Amino acid sequence: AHHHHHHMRIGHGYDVHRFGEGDFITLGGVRIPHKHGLVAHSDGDVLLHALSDALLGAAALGDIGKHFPDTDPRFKGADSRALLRHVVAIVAEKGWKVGNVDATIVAQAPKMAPHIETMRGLIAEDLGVAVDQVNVKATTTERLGFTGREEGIAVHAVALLMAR
Amino acid sequence: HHMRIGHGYDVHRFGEGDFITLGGVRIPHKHGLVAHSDGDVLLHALSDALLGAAALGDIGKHFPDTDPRFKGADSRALLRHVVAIVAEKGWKVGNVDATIVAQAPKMAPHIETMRGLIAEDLGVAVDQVNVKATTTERLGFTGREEGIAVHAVALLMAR
Amino acid sequence: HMRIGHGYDVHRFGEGDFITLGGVRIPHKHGLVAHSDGDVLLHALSDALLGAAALGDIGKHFPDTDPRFKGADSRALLRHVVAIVAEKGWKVGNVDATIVAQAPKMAPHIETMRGLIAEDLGVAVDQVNVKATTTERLGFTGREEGIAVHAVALLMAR
Ligand SMILES: Nc1ccn([C@@H]2O[C@H](COP(=O)(O)O)[C@@H](O)[C@H]2O)c(=O)n1
Ligand SMILES: Nc1ccn([C@@H]2O[C@H](COP(=O)(O)O)[C@@H](O)[C@H]2O)c(=O)n1
Ligand SMILES: Nc1ccn([C@@H]2O[C@H](COP(=O)(O)O)[C@@H](O)[C@H]2O)c(=O)n1
Ligand SMILES: [Mg+2]
Ligand SMILES: [Mg+2]
Ligand SMILES: [Mg+2]
Repeated sequence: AHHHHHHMRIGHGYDVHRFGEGDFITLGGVRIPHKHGLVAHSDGDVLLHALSDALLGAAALGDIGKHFPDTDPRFKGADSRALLRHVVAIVAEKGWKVGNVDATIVAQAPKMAPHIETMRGLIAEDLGVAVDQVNVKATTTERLGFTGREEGIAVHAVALLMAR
Repeated sequence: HHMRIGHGYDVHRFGEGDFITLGGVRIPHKHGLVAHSDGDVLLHALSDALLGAAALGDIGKHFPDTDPRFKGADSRALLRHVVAIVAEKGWKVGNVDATIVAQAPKMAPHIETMRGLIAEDLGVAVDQVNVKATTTERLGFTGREEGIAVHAVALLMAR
Repeated sequence: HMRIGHGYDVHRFGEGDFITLGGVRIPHKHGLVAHSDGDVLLHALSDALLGAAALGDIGKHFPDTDPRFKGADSRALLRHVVAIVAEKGWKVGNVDATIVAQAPKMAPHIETMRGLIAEDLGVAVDQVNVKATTTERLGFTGREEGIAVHAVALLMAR
């Protein structure tokens, strides 16, 4: 008796990748044509990485690197949707499911708007939730800072977890 | 008892003008803020935190800068609309917390005024609203006084 | 009932041979410039707690104009924040923080930070998350001009 119930947890992820050569970027599982790619060991999906770290952070499980180190061949080159699904499983094992997530793509270019709803659908599938539990938005910094100078893209993500 | 989290981040550049508007307060200043609306970075970030928590997108979806009807819009009115459509979806405000990231002007004399206006627009008590301000120690675009940034977070509760 | 808060703090590097983060002394080619001991991480956590509780920010409670707090241990400042948040009726549910720094390497120090933070917050270690990341040499953190921290907190009614 007298156990904890209906507990909730907050997490926040902030990720950055710099532009490099390529013909597209990948955000939220969606390939977006662009004259640069993002520099990364795999697909450079800044949005899914930030969401992953928000989930792990809420669960006090560290960050992606703690669970998928580069020394581990299993996850070498892994698709970031597959990584996110593995994060969801780890967090579930610890007793937590997703209540909702909200994320902000900080990018001067390309435009994110036409891709947002597709991202929401894929993220919701990977998180095991309804689309109404997932929000993605975007903003520029009005040509200020490293995102404004088109040097890279940043994402802020927050997550609220609920006890399973 | 269900709840939702949201986060908003907004930036506006300085431009010509004699005041800025933050949290509904007009602060005399050497520059204004450039924006389609009145440029209230703080109310924009709060609006996006609320829309984000309710999975309703962002303020640019609801009040596009391609629509001249929203030119110079009072961001308090935009925020009140956000509160209304969040309520329609079944949520009210639990609490909000925001950080103004600005090298200048000093926000301190205006914080409590901002809290009262924000609480009124959100339909909550002043104790459910926190506003704070910080500098970046003259680093980065806010430190060079190129613009102002705001981070806001919101927790929604079931109506 | 629960409450959300967020803190963001930045300090610039200055001449020195260590920094203090999460209560831990980390050797470095520079120090951090600050009125206090410069612990960006504890400052951001303090502001997330105060923000959630609608108690303002840490400068309201420990003004930089007061010489008595010059060089102050940011853990002691945090312990006071925890006490006044409790007096208002709130305790910590969990916190999550991100150190944004190109250097020094934070990884060897994180578990030590979590232990000190959890003690100061009056919670278990499994209620405290700290992670570190770079901006891939972009921006003022990428140019090694300073360190930033983002922290979020969820408070629970006492
Ligand atoms: N890279 C970006 C940046 C912003 N946007 C969208 O543009 C609108 C206005 O953004 P700004 O306020 O940054 O101009 C928002 O609705 C935002 O989601 C976008 O679709 N792609
Ligand atoms: N633009 C700003 C920036 C900070 N401040 C206040 O100054 C104090 C210290 O902030 P800094 O250490 O960032 O200078 C804080 O309490 C903050 O509320 C302000 O009143 N206006
Ligand atoms: N200042 C820093 C930045 C990152 N890190 C470590 O580097 C890992 C990967 O971070 P980046 O992707 O930012 O390089 C983190 O999970 C953390 O263990 C660190 O230990 N100190
Ligand atoms: Mg990444
Ligand atoms: Mg705006
Ligand atoms: Mg500080």
